[PDB]
Amino acid sequence: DVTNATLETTGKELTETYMECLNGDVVEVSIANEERIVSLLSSLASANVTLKQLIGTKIGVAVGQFLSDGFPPHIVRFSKGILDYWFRQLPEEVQKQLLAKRA
Repeated sequence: DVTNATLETTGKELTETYMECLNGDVVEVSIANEERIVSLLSSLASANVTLKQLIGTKIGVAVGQFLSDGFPPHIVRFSKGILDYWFRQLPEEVQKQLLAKRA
């Protein structure tokens, strides 16, 4: 049972770290940021986030940020896996468009 506060705190730090790896068009992920992204995502991968938390905290959008090609493949997969679990109660057609690797 994850809290709204923890989900919100994790969300901003993920978005802040995303902004640091965006140089405009180039994605540049340092070793330290790479480990921070995996650490933040890992902290959410076991969280049974409810649907009300998904919309309220926007944690799905924060994790969705890292579905972009510029980011490392294993991190893109990790983010897709976490969102796939959180969206597990939606039809496959809906999930496919939520999990689409973006640009």
